[PDB]
Amino acid sequence: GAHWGYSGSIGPEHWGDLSPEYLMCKIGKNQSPIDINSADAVKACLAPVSVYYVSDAKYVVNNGHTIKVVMGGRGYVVVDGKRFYLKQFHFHAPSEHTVNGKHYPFEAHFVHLDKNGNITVLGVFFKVGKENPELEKVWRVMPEEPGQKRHLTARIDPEKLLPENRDYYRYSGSLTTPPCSEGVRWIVFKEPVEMSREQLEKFRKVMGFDNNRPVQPLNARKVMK
Amino acid sequence: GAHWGYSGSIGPEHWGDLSPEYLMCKIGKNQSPIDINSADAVKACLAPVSVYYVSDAKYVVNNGHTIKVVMGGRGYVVVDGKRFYLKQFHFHAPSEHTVNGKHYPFEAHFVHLDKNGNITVLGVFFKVGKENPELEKVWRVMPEEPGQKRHLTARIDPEKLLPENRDYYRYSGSLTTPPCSEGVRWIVFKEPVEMSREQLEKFRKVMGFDNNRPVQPLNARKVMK
Amino acid sequence: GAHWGYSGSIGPEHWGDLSPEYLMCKIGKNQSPIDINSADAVKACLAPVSVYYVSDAKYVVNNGHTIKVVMGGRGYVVVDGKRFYLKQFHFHAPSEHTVNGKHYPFEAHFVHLDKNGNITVLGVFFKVGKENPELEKVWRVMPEEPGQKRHLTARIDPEKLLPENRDYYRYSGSLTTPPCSEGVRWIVFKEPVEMSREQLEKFRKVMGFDNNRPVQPLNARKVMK
Amino acid sequence: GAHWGYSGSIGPEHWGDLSPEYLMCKIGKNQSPIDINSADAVKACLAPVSVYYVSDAKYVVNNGHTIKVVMGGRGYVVVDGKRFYLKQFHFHAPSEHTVNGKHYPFEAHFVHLDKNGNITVLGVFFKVGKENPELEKVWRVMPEEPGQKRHLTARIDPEKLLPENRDYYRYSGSLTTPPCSEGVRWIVFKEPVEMSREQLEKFRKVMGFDNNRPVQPLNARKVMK
Ligand SMILES: CC(=O)Nc1nnc(S(N)(=O)=O)s1
Ligand SMILES: CC(=O)Nc1nnc(S(N)(=O)=O)s1
Ligand SMILES: CC(=O)Nc1nnc(S(N)(=O)=O)s1
Ligand SMILES: CC(=O)Nc1nnc(S(N)(=O)=O)s1
Ligand SMILES: [Cl-]
Ligand SMILES: [Cl-]
Ligand SMILES: [Cl-]
Ligand SMILES: [Cl-]
Ligand SMILES: [Cl-]
Ligand SMILES: [Cl-]
Ligand SMILES: [Cl-]
Ligand SMILES: [Cl-]
Ligand SMILES: [Zn+2]
Ligand SMILES: [Zn+2]
Ligand SMILES: [Zn+2]
Ligand SMILES: [Zn+2]
Repeated sequence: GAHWGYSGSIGPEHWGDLSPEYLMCKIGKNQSPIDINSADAVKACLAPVSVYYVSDAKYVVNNGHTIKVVMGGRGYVVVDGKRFYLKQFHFHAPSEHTVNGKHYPFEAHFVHLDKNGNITVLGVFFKVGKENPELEKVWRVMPEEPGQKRHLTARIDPEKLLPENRDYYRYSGSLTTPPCSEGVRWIVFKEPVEMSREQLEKFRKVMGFDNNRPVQPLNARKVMK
Repeated sequence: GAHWGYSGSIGPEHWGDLSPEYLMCKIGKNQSPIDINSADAVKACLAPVSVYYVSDAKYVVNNGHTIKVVMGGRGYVVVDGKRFYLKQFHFHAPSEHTVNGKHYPFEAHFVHLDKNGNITVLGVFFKVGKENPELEKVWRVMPEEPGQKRHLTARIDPEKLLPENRDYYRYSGSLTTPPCSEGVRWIVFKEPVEMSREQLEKFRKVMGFDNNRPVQPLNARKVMK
Repeated sequence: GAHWGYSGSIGPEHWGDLSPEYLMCKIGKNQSPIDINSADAVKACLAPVSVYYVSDAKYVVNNGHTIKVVMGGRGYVVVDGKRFYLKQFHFHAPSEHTVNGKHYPFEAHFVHLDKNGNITVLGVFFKVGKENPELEKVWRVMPEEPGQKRHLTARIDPEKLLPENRDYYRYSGSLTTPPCSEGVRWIVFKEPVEMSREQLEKFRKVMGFDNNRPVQPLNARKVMK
Repeated sequence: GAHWGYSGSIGPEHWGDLSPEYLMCKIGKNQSPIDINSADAVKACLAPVSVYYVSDAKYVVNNGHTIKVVMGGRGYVVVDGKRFYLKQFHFHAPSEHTVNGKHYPFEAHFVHLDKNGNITVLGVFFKVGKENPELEKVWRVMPEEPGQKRHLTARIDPEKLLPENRDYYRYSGSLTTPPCSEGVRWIVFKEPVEMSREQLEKFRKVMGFDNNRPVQPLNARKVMK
């Protein structure tokens, strides 16, 4: 795939024109992220998303578009009665999803694959408040330059990054970076978690730019709540 | 666009290869029709779909892939608080959608567009029982050869083709013929209506072939019920 | 308690005056049975009612107000996460509950107690159709006179009397015979099962009178569906 | 009816013994208030409760068991498609209802009657925060002694006491003071509003005692959410 970014000639509005591989950015009708209007969402009998994570975080990488924690892939969540294995988690500032037209300052994405390669992403909003103890373990060894990897000696428990309340919005969408492939299950937790002002500012300093894709039209979709 | 059909080298498994315009048949992850597994569908607080149809049928046409009644476009349904205007209705045998893995013998589609060109299709299943009086009005003047159009001798009341019970399944999908464009709202009524064996046989005889696209994978979607 | 019946001076409209013990018949605001208006019922995320019955039917008794099959009490259903043990099942003609103002010709009640004596009744509607094979085992030895008991040599499987579809209406109500105690959980299956005309007529012949309490006002209650 | 209170020999555990008129306190199985366990509540397709209140407050009264604002009865809410007219509102500290086993410091009740005398009570929880401007209008003229009534100097807009978010819990229950009559519709708003510590302390000082009835067992009921 061709080089892409968050501004200039290779920014989100141009992604669909950068490569034939990125065509869904241009033609897709089921794209992510979205604004979640809570009144427009349909109240629904959604199943609990059960979490069976393990502490198998291997390293943290700065890949030039996010900070990503890479996992061994043994932990999983249960969605639609199937195991989706946690491969990695990573971060955006400001939030990619909005709620009633408003951003949160930060959003984490936990990226899972089932045995057939189907993708489920769990989304967690963060607000500025108390220092997040689990996040601090990652932040302490944040790779400051693109291309850098840092081994984790501290034991990261990814379950501790999720909100205590597990209510969520669900919809069918896409990856938020090229090639923006569709057929992705989105589980967006309603309750935000806290990070310190200092934690937010370090991420923003290291990144050096905002890394959220603009919200995309719902089209025929409904969000369930 | 390129010629297509329901069998052989131009059949549904090949549509995505017949024309670059038909790419979504090949790469789409939100395609129609689908199997509706009722246990897998999510019980949800779905709004009533209000129907405000008018008797403005213009003609009936045999277009080589279905029998279609063309409307004036003044009647409408309300979905997501918006007016979707009835442009035409047409027929498939056997059914395109299945329920718990089983076909109905016949399925009608009512095709609507809102003021911005967004598409909603209402689907009505038919089972063999008593002769359908409203269907008979169209069947009496059925154009027997592809390319033929006939004037309607009786007044068509399209709402009389809908089931009395208005409970429905809803999902986001596509058109079921090339180019199989996505972003289509599907409203599939749960209760079937009746047609006579003779009515079904006249349709199958005039058509000369099955005209249902095979069901497509749900992928990330849920059906609401 | 005082003598009561289904007609005359001791009939349902007088039950509240027959004994101080029967006061809830007169003053209760949460009485059973009720008319279930399906449009007025609230669509709700009701849990499956899991059935763990055993074949421990002991005898059938004609107690002068119904025909009742008495169980050993080992089988149970799960409601609100608790085990409610099946103590007995018995019958009414015509139905006690109505649906949209209409009776079924027959209704069975499966009466359960949890470990603290809380009552749950499962209601099954019957319509006239094919002979019911499981019911026939009981009907073959139906005690014809009040006061008579008949031992069951045939092995009754009460699960086979429930509908195959397990969707239900739920509401909070009362026993339908004096003392009409409240705090009773009602689970009324939506789908009826069949019995033969002959089976219905034998029950009605043996009883000699209709044994349904008139429907009672919903008052502050909602039915969930 | 017999004299009753919130403590000692005339307290809530004894109400059912103080008068034959108070029998439901003792024998009722659908009593209020209750603990609302949010996980045990059933997610349901509840209709919005529309509010059409008017500024028709007549006076405020200290009646020896609460502070009550008496209304003209022209304002109303719509529940089950019917108009329930606002007759009065009053206050309890600590809260009568609990949520997940915890009290709020304060609870308001808006008491409504339909044209046939059926009762609906709307409940609003308060937490300590900023001074409540609408509450202050009443608090400024609070009658300090039982039996005293005061005219209202400012115009009372009762809708301004309701939370902005109108999501609610619903159940069927009773009045929370003798005779504790059943058949009462309860609408308990999920979102609390704020009052100052000083506002709460003035209420507790004037009252001289806690005025909440203990929570009552749910028995057969479910709470909808
Ligand atoms: C390799 C990989 O994981 N790609 C992703 N692209 N976007 C993602 S997101 N922001 O939708 O979670 S994950
Ligand atoms: C011109 C037009 O309406 N095209 C359609 N193609 N498929 C349709 S369907 N079967 O999805 O309703 S409508
Ligand atoms: C002893 C016993 O079971 N009493 C009952 N009275 N009414 C019942 S019913 N019709 O409500 O199931 S059960
Ligand atoms: C006269 C009158 O309204 N009596 C009430 N008793 N309890 C009520 S409450 N706390 O249930 O709202 S209202
Ligand atoms: Cl990523
Ligand atoms: Cl480390
Ligand atoms: Cl068509
Ligand atoms: Cl019409
Ligand atoms: Cl009985
Ligand atoms: Cl036998
Ligand atoms: Cl009061
Ligand atoms: Cl007001
Ligand atoms: Zn992401
Ligand atoms: Zn069609
Ligand atoms: Zn019974
Ligand atoms: Zn009160």
